[PDB]
Amino acid sequence: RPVDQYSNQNNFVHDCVNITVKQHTVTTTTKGENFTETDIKAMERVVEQMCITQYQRESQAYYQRGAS
Repeated sequence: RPVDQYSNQNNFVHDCVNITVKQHTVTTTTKGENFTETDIKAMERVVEQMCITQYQRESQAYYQRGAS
């Protein structure tokens, strides 16, 4: 089952949330390059949930532990 997104949870959070931080910061940089730790910390909050949401999505996808 390719839902290892839950299985590797701790490593997933570190790695995925980082790359999603990159994602969100990138878009928020191209929005006119403003962001600022205010926006960026706020970004990372949504970002950790961004990858964690997708990780919940994986678990629900197979219904490994599930997610609802």
